[PDB]
Amino acid sequence: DYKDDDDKLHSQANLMRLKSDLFNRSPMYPGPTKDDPLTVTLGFTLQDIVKADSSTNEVDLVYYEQQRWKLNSLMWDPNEYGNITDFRTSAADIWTPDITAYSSTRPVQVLSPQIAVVTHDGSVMFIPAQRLSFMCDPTGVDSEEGATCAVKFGSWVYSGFEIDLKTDTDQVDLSSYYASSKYEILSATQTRQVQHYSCCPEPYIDVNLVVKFRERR
Amino acid sequence: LHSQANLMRLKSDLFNRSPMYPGPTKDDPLTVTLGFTLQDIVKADSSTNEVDLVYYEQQRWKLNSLMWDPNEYGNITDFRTSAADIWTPDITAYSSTRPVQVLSPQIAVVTHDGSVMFIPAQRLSFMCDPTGVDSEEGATCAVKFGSWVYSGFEIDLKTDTDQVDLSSYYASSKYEILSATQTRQVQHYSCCPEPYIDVNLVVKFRERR
Amino acid sequence: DDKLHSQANLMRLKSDLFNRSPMYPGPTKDDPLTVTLGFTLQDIVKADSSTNEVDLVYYEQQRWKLNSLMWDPNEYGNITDFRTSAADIWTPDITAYSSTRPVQVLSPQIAVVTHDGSVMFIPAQRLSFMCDPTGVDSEEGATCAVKFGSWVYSGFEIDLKTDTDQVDLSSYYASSKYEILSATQTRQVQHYSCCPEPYIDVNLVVKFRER
Amino acid sequence: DYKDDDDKLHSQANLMRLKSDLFNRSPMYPGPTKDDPLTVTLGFTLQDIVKADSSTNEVDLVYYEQQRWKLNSLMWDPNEYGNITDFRTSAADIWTPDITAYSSTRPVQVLSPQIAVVTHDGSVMFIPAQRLSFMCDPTGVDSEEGATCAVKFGSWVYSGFEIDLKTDTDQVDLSSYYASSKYEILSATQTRQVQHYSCCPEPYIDVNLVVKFRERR
Amino acid sequence: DDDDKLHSQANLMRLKSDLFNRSYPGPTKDDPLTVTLGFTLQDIVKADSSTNEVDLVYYEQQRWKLNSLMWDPNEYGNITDFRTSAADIWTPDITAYSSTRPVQVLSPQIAVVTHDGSVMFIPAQRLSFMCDPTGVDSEEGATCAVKFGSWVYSGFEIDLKTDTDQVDLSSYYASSKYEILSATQTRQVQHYSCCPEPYIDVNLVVKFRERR
Ligand SMILES: CC1=NCCC[C@]12CCCCC21OCCO1
Ligand SMILES: CC1=NCCC[C@]12CCCCC21OCCO1
Ligand SMILES: CC1=NCCC[C@]12CCCCC21OCCO1
Ligand SMILES: CC1=NCCC[C@]12CCCCC21OCCO1
Ligand SMILES: CC1=NCCC[C@]12CCCCC21OCCO1
Repeated sequence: DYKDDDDKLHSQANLMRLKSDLFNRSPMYPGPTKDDPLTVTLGFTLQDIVKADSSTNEVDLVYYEQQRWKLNSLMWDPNEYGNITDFRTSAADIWTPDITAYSSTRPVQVLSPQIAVVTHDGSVMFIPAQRLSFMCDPTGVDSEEGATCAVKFGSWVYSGFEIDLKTDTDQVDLSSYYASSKYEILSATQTRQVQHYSCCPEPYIDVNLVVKFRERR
Repeated sequence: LHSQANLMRLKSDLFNRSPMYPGPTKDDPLTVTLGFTLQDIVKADSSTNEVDLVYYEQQRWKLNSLMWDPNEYGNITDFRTSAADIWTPDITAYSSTRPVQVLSPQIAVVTHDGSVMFIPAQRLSFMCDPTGVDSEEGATCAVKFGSWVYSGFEIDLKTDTDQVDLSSYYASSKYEILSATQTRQVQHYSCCPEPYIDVNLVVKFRERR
Repeated sequence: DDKLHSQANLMRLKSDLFNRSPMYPGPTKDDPLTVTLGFTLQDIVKADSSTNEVDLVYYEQQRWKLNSLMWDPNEYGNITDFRTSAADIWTPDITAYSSTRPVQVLSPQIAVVTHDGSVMFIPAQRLSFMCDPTGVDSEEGATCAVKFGSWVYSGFEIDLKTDTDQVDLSSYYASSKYEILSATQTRQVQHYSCCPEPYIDVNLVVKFRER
Repeated sequence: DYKDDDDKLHSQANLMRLKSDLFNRSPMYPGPTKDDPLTVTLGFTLQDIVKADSSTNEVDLVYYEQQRWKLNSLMWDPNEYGNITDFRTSAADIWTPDITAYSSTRPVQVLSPQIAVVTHDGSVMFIPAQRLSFMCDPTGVDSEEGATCAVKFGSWVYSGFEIDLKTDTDQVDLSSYYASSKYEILSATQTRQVQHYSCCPEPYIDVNLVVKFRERR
Repeated sequence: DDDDKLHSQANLMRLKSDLFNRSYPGPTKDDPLTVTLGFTLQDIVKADSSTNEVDLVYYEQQRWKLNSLMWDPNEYGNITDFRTSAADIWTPDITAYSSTRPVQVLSPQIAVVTHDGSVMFIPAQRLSFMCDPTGVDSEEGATCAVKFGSWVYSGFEIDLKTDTDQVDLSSYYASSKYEILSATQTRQVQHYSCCPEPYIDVNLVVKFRERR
């Protein structure tokens, strides 16, 4: 009837009003600073090792990367907006961290829509699915001990004074690993590292993804 | 000329004169009907366990904000529009290995009751072991489709049939289809209280001899 | 004077047509449109018998005619036509029905508009499509076919036509790996069980063999 | 010097003013007409034959194409703009000619920034570097006389009544040709042609690039 | 605590607005610019002797300085630098002179601006370029070279320099198929027949062989 449709129009109007208040009526978040640093939580879900090229020492992974962070500027009171407690939004409408693989050999291919979820406490969750080619020698992959490769993920432009990274666990989520992959996973870890480079006095933070794998027999 | 003016006026009223639809919510949910028409298994790569399908995916949904009265617009009952002018659902394959390649123009049909129909043709690479494809029983592969970001409380999926449409399947494909089904599934994940919905596409196929 | 005036007249004409008139929203059942299609086949680049895909290079002449693009040349310094970005105008959504890869566009997206309202648009394309090349290494060669038509409009909104059923082969690459034995382009009226309206396509049929 | 700093500020202000006068304050050039035709000068500099594929009869060239033309609407008096005699601008800010290879088999890949130089007399110079795949039978490439291939370049949509082409020379510039290419160049010419096609009563102009090449020994 | 954070954000938003929304057409003969280049070579991924193309992965440090990007930190809560989209600022059109494919960009297009007006931009890239790998399976290895410079500006508008002639090899992939015997980056001044003005490039010269 009318009243059901009216409720739906009101819920839409509340959401449109909330997004307008947050985005159109506030300068966009200029990113973290030394005085206002930000912690980004990263977690990997490895779906498949698609290919290991021993002629070029490149390996191709398919995974999704959970990214979470929290901004005061994205907070609201649900009671002021019809009890809206979260919403979906284009990743282009918000600031997102510039988390980059440090040893890719090809631009990352994006396999999922660029949409994030924002919650009323200001927390953002963004889960890009990706295919990554990275530097990896697959020697030993046809052996019982398998091959080991590693790739670091972190901000390309922010030091540890502006962006800290963490993981919720050092165990990579392997529960959705493709059971009929050409490669089986012996272990996969994701470990926060504090790095010093000779160029720079400031510390840099990365998450090191280490995968040990071999040919499935 | 009046029919053109009426259509231009209708599109202007819907699009230019209404704040853009922010997507479905718990309070304003949406059902998307999905159906597959499989045209070709182009390639089955046993060196990487990837298979490439060509298909078109019929997507239908309905928005109150896209409704109009035909009598107010010269008895226009529907129109074609760029898919960029409207909200579209983020239906995603859960086990692709490459970005989907779009093979058809990004245009939808909107009807006066607010229903939208959008039929993207696609080439998809997905995770699939083709072992057995050179046998009578063939190989079986599966891939799930659903929203990447919305739970079942915002977007429900359904199919009109569990039979994949094979009436357009390429007769000289390298592979013949033994069966193809499309089935709604309700899943829970430990992170989350809400249900998640997918459609599971299951294809059994073998080398054409 | 004259060259400055011809420029000024053209700028004025384009402004009058584009900036000062609501844009054509496409055809409808009440206001249907004829689109003429013709193919010029330049090259069969590749025939892959491991996947049954063939790659063609061709250009597709598309013609249609709109009242809203008409003008009187006498009101615009005897300008009888002009070139314009295909993004400035409506263009038909003509699609191959059995491609296996996105079409690669090889020419600039520019159309010619004439004072009688006729539009001509000639996109050059590389297309991979479903094709079994069995027989290509024989005297009789192989035969493949691909249908082209609107993706979203029925025969009640867009009627598709050809000026001839002969594909233009006068630009076919003489040192191609493949020679063309015949190439035809034929209008077809199709009924599908989903739908009461007729659908129109042009069926491109190419018979070819190794040179 | 403070005067030196002031001059620099003024030169910047003058250039911004000039670009604003030309671009923001004038209807954009709608292209040539039968009454107001345009001559484009083309020259090719061939850098490399990268690949000659005899399984598909496609050859891949890397070259840059100098394009020059002149518009009355891009003229200014240097004395009105602090003696600015030219400027660099994004090729997206100006009209550029639709010069197209007639027998490419793949979209051209652009290897250089899309920036042109405009001079006060209204002349424009634009030098896109490109990788082109085109139709070419490389039979004979492993012989003393080598293989010969040809590709025509011209407007896709304008006849010779609206766009004329010319070359300053019929010799392709070979002074940048890669000395350790897989292929050596025996000759490379660029020749203006006036062509009649049965479709069309107006004549069409192209520049025919003819390259004779063989495997380097 | 929260107020300080809001103020630091407001100061940065204000600084970016002052610099960008409330004010560079590129260098000119009257207002020339020096760009410093340095290369960090990460991997020789592939050396194709059938086409004489080699593929490198590296990052290229670019540095330059503009008066129009200067500010006083004391007027903006002691902000001494900030990160910004490379689309918000002018960037130099530094181009490889002998690429055979469009460069693939491997890093986000974000730069760091410092209060003295200096900009640092470090694009990571995969480049295919013209290179004969003959001798790569020998002790002396192969040598290839590629020049980088502006595509549209002469030495009257853009000068280049390097901070060192040694390419940074400290990030070179230890299990690459190729080992680096040497890698240098050298400024060159060129005169061409077409043109009276000088042209500047940085010549990257790499000697490499199969890891054995
Ligand atoms: C994090 C980062 N981004 C920009 C360039 C590469 C890198 C990481 C590798 C070493 C140098 C580096 O530069 C500055 C600090 O660290
Ligand atoms: C749709 C989706 N979104 C982001 C994470 C991955 C995935 C898809 C694979 C299974 C878990 C999942 O999450 C919740 C629902 O389904
Ligand atoms: C033109 C078209 N539209 C979108 C779906 C696919 C197709 C073409 C293949 C057969 C069915 C079809 O649908 C209805 C009419 O024709
Ligand atoms: C330049 C051009 N434009 C569009 C189609 C192809 C071509 C070139 C090959 C012959 C015909 C042609 O058309 C008109 C005259 O020239
Ligand atoms: C820098 C540059 N720009 C565009 C064309 C190619 C090149 C570089 C190779 C020699 C000629 C050249 O032009 C002028 C001087 O330098």
